[PDB]
Amino acid sequence: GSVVGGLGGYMLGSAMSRPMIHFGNDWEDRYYRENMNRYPNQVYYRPVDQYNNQNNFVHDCVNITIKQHTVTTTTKGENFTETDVKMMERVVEQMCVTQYQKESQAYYEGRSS
Repeated sequence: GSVVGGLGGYMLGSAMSRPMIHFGNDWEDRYYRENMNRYPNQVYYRPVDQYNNQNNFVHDCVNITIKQHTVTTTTKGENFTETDVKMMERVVEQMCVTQYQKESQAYYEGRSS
């Protein structure tokens, strides 16, 4: 007995490896490589055939992907900070953006949506 807050049938594409991110700080990439096993390897979005812009798509994808992890286990004792939210964001954004550039094509051969 635990319903969801009411997602509208967002779906999940693929799992892909760690994107080639470059922080220029040892402590930053060192936080990433540790928490490499904390963060998701996957991203959640509505279908490309119901979109018309990427900047909206990124915002919603980052929202929902983080939401479905943060505001899921926070209630079990998982509190994080901007450092964590920015680390996961940099991963979730880089995933979901590159994923949209891939998955749109696999969705869309003509649509013009």
